[PDB]
Amino acid sequence: NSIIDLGPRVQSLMEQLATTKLEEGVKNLDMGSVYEITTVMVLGNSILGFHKGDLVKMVRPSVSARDLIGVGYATASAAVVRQRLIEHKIEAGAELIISGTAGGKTVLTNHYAAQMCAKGLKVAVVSMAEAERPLYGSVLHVFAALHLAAVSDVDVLYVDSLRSVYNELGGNLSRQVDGMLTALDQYARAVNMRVVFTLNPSDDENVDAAVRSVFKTASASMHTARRIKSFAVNGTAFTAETEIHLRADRSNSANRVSGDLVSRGAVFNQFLLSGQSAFLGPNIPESN
Amino acid sequence: NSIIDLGPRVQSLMEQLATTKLEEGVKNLDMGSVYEITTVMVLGNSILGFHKGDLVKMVRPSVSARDLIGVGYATASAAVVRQRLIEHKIEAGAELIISGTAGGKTVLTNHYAAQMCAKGLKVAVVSMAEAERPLYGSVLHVFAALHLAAVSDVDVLYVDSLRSVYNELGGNLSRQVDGMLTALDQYARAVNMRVVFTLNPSDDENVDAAVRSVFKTASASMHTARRIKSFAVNGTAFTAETEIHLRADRSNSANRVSGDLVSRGAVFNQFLLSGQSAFLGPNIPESN
Amino acid sequence: NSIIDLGPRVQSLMEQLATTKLEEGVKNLDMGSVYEITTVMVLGNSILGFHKGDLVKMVRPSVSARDLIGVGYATASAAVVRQRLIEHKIEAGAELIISGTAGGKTVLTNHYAAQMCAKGLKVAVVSMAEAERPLYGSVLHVFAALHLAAVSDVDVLYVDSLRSVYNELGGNLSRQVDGMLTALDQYARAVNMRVVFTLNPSDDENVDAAVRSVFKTASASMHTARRIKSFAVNGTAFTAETEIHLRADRSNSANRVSGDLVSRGAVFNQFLLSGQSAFLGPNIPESN
Amino acid sequence: NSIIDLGPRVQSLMEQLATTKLEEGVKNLDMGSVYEITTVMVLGNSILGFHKGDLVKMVRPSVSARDLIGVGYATASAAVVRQRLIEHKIEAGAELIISGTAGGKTVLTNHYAAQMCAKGLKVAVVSMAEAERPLYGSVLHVFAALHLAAVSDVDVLYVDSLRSVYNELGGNLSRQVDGMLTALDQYARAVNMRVVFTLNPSDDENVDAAVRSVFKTASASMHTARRIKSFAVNGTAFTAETEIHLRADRSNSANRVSGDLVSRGAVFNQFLLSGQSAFLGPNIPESN
Amino acid sequence: NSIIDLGPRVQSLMEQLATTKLEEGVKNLDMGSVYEITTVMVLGNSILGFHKGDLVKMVRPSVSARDLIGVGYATASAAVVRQRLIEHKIEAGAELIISGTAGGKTVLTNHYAAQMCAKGLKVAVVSMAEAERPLYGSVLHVFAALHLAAVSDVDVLYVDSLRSVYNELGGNLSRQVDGMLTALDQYARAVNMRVVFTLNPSDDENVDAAVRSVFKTASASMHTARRIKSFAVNGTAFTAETEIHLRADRSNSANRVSGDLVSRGAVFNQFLLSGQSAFLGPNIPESN
Amino acid sequence: NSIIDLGPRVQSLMEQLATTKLEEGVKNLDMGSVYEITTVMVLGNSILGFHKGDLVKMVRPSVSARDLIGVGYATASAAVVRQRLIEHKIEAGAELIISGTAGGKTVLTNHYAAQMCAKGLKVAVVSMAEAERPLYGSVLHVFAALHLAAVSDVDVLYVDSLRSVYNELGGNLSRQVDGMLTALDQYARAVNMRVVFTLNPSDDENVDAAVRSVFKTASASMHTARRIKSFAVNGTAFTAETEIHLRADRSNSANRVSGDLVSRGAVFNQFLLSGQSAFLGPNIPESN
Repeated sequence: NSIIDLGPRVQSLMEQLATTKLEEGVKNLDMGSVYEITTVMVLGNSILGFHKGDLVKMVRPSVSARDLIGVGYATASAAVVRQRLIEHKIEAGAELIISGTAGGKTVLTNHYAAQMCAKGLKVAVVSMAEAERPLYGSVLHVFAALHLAAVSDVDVLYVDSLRSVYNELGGNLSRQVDGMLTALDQYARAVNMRVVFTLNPSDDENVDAAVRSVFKTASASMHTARRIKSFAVNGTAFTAETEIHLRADRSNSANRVSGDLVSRGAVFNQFLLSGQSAFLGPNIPESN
Repeated sequence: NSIIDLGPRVQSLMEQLATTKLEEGVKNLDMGSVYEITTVMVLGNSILGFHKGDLVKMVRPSVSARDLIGVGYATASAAVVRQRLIEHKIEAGAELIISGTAGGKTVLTNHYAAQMCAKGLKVAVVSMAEAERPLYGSVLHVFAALHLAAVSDVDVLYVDSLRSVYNELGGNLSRQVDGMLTALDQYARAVNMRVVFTLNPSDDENVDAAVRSVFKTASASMHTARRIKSFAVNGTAFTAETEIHLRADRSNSANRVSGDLVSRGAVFNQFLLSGQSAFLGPNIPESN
Repeated sequence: NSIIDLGPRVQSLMEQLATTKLEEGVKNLDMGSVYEITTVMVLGNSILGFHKGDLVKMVRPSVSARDLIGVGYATASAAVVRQRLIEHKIEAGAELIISGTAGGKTVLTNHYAAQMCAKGLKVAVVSMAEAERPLYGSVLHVFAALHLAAVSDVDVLYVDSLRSVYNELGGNLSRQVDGMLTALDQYARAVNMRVVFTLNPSDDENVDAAVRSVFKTASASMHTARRIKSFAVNGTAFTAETEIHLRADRSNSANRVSGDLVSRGAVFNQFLLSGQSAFLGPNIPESN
Repeated sequence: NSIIDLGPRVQSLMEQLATTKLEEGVKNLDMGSVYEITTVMVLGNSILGFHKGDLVKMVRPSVSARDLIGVGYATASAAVVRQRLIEHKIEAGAELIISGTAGGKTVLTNHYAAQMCAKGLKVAVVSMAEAERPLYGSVLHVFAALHLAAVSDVDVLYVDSLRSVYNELGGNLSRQVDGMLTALDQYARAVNMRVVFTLNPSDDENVDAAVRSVFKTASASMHTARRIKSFAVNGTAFTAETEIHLRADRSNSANRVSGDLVSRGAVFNQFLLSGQSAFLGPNIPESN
Repeated sequence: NSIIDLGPRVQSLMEQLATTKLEEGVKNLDMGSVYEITTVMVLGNSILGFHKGDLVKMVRPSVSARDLIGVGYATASAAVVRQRLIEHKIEAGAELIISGTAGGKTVLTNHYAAQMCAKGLKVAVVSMAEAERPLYGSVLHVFAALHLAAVSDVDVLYVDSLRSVYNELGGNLSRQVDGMLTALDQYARAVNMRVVFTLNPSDDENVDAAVRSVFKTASASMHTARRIKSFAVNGTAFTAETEIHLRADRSNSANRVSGDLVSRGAVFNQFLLSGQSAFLGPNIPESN
Repeated sequence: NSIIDLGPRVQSLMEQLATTKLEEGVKNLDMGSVYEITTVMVLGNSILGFHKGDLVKMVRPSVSARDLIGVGYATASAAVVRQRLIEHKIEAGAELIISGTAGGKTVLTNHYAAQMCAKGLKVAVVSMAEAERPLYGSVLHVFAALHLAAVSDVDVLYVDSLRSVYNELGGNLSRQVDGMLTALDQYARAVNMRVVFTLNPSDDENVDAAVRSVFKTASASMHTARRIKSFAVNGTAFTAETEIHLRADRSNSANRVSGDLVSRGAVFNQFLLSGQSAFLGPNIPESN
């Protein structure tokens, strides 16, 4: 039992979405058949629906997706059960590991992932919107990874990081940030998955002021809000002081955490050779 | 007799509006046949009309809906009578429960709803634009809920909250806020319903300064304006000092309030499998 | 002899303009046959012409209506005579009743209207852009009301208020405000009607500074400029100190005013049931 | 011999431009046959050409009119001679009568016009962008008046005022103002006409600071720049201290000026009754 | 031997570009056959190519011209030789005569032009973006003049001024200014011409601060950068202190300069009479 | 063995991309057959794919390229080996030579290139976004040069400079800068090439503050980050103090560096003569 990296699976899915008319849909996919989940997300004014491993199709409704459905949700029939989450008494929902100038956001994610993997849980980690990682970390990349994990036999998913999503919703210039964090927790509950998100507002002017106000938001919207107060590396080993919030505890708690340093094109080429290249027409490409 | 939650009914209606050409209309609906009401709202420059349980259709007039009709209204023939509102001497119109840093906006809404339900009134509550709630809380979601309650046997409707509507009209950067609050009260009178709205400008920079100026606006535009001055939780029990305005009293009144803590996908999947996906054409999707 | 309320007549006209292609025009109307007046207004870059009770049609000229015609005017053939205005020696033109923090804008309008009605004049009052009033108060709603009164046997028209028109032209962030106030006075003279407009820049940051600069503008552009300096309610009775300007008096005059408190869907449903719904095509809906 | 008012002639020409496809052109006009002049102006990215009394046609070039031709010019073949300007030794070119808080811009224009009319010159005056005047005063209205006077037997033209043109080019928030003032002087020379323009930046925040910088600009770009320093009315009579610049005098001169107070729909209706109403198509209406 | 003025030749070329579909091209031109040069410039996202006297055609590539080609260049086959530039040892490249509050930009240009004309060089001068001059001075007007001189027997070209080009690239609110100045020098070298440009940031808020930073930019990008430090007129005669930079001299040098005051529609009418007027279609007119 | 300049090869490729419909693609190219690499980049919402010497084709996906793929990557099958990089123990990846007010960015690039060329490596240098250089330096020009070097027998590529790319992503007004620097390093690793980038934020207001924050970013995202602290020229010879970062060294190191001063249209004309000119249609030209 080891941690599965969804990054390449998300990358190759983005390669397939770039080569076809999404209104017609991308059929004969193999995203996962373990759970019968349907992810519905907003891409600007368009809706992009991920059918449970069958298909991914886009719709352009007469009215904006922002008014109609907001951010995005997950629907499942008949049901979704994560037997191992019950076994290990791990509640479904979203967690936010947030750090400022102290850093150690990625280190702690790797620590908690390997720890969860050791306990017998099926752990998945997606790398995005950070240095040395190929995924740009867009809202589409988060929902693609979320769906890929949801429909598959994944119990705990680690999304590192939401840096691009935060910037995309103009978090560096917030209602939109709240709606996103609520939707991500709502999603994790509906899919009955434990999703652990990470964020460092390093693109923001006042990094630490953004950390406290985002942590206060995360505390209300998400199941767990974890703030890295301090972080120090000692060769292989690390140690970090953490502030943790669990809804609905009106009391916050300090939580020390230490351990060892745990470390983590065929589709497009095929298109280029065959002219199958205007599949948008009069509608401008949408972006969330 | 218990409180009915309109949230899922609004959610499934949004699912049907996202899957069809609204110019043609969404027919064979079952919104309600108790009252013969027609809701007419603005979505950008478009008009979205809710026929009384028959149908929901959109029009794209030659001139903007903003100039033509402004926000939105309700028309009814022949008449609308809420016998229980006369019985319990409850005047039709809109109420605004507004709070700042003190909070307790949701708690008081739940308190007043259960209290109204106990008196024998048909109470409906719609959850939106807040943490742990699926509805994003758009203007469309407010008018959808308003119509669903209007055409049904609902005497008192609780809309918690207008946080997204407030942000949508740029209340965080107001004439547009005034027009909305007036239209909502005008609607509640035309439909002969008691609609109780809630707001907390928590996305605003100066929260308490926004509370006083919105409360002053609400006092003129709506039947009742309720400002939560203070709020404290004592285990199960709560207590709050409230400032209340009733038009046209040139005198405001303090009003103490205490009690116990009262607590509150098939359509889209069917579309994804069948290519029925450009139903907008040359006109850009509208948003209010 | 009593005051006629044009509000519902304007509302039902807006209902007819929302349901048809205005390029083709709205025929078989009954706006009024007393005077042969034609109202020509600008809606963005489009021109909306009101024929004298026959018809209302829109044109989309090759060049902007803003360059071509500016705001709006009235043309009449052969002539327009208001016999009662001569009888009571009331000059045709526009008047602006403006107030700040003192208020009493609506009270004085009701006072002057009932007073004019008592003298034997045919008085019409249109309610817009204010609390408890259905009309949103757009530029289209002002010109609709102006034309409806113009073609009918109306001698004095009271437009309360221009709050939305002021905001529409960005008066809260002015050349556009000047052009509007001049056009409204020019209109009232061309139609040979006494139109009394009201304004309170309550949406403006510095309300009283806006009052003095708008009153100075009104003094030059309009026949009468009335500034409510003070206002106090004494049960039924009211009293207000007023500053009045008449062009071209280089001297202003104080004017005390006291008295008693005087108080003031079938078309759309028919459309919804019959698919007659894209009547704009490639041209975006215009807004002034 | 009296002063001719071009205002109504400009108004009725705007009525004809609003009712036809300008790409096809407005033929069988009678603007004037005295001189063989062609006015070429910019309306956004479009070019609107006035043939010498024959015709007015619009072109939509592949590239913007702003890059291609800038503001506007006049071309004439074979030649244009104003015999009376030689007789009375009046140089062709543009003059700018500018005033601030002192006012008396209109009074002096009326004084100089009647004075020029007395000397035997053919004087024309166009009223625009000011109170009690129907013309909105757009760039199109200036060039329409300029052409109508140019092709006719007019020696001196008074354009009161350029207030709207100044606001249109964003003079109240300048290169665009310079280009306009240079083009207007260049035009008057090419047409061999004496055009006297007037301006009061009363819509500007700091009125007097705008007066000095616009007067400094006018001094370089135009033949004569006249700044009204002071102005006072004494019943019928007036007196004003004036600063005058003539290029290329490196010395300015004071110039006292006193005297008496000198004072100054069928086409559209025909269209409304006959559906001749989309004549723009895919190109958005242009505005300068 | 005298100085040739390209202004009218540029003006009549702009008249031909405004009357045809540039995608088809403007054929049978007589721009010059002395040198086989092709000017390629950017007009927004479009590319406007000037073939060497044959033709001027525009292309609308799938991707923006800004990404593809940046500003503009010149290509020549087989070769371009200016025998007189070798004779008089004048290096090919661009020169920038820049002045602030001191002025004398035009005077020095006229002085250096007549001086170059006296030495036996073929001198051309184009007048633009300044008072008493018909050309508006756009980027298109600069490249039109550059090409007309390039293909003709011109050794030294004087472009007075780049005031409009500077404003066009938002120099008054810079990377875009740098790219333009580099492209103009690159052009002059490729065409083997001596082009002398002039600029006065008189539309800028802080004129002299803009002079020093533009002179520092010009020093790196162009062959010669000439800053007019002081300037004084003494009747006919003038004198000016100048700072001069030649790349790559670390050291700047002062350079005194004195002397005498040297002083400097058929196509469109033909179109108006013949309907040949939509030649753009769905693509919006481009502007640089 | 000498340094190859890719500038003209990039220039002639841009000439071919400007003359055809990129949706159809540009076939029969000879970019390089040494390595089987495919470059995939984003141009606004469009994707521009460079097949390994065969072809360059553009796609316009239903959803934005920014959400789908972010910046750009390289895919290669079966494999890419740079035997000389192993021989000389030079790791594949991106390097950033950054300087502020000290300069000497170009001098050091020329020094390191000639040094690498002496060691036996195949060195390529592309000149862009700087004075005396024809390439404007856009994102397209960087990826064009990157691909041309990648598919060819190039071991070390010097891109001088990223000044335009930095401005293009709004670095002078950052998440977008981070994503670009990460993608460029990711690219260099995937292609197994040593790419050395250069930057001087000379268009930025505070040049040196931008240098420290970009160097801190480069330190995390790229293999090597080189900051020029000081630089002085002594005739032929130069000397510079440098701060160098190698990931993942938590210690920075000073590094002195001295040496001698080392110094560095047919396709378009063919198009102009033959009308092959609307190849975009309804989709607006994209720009990154």
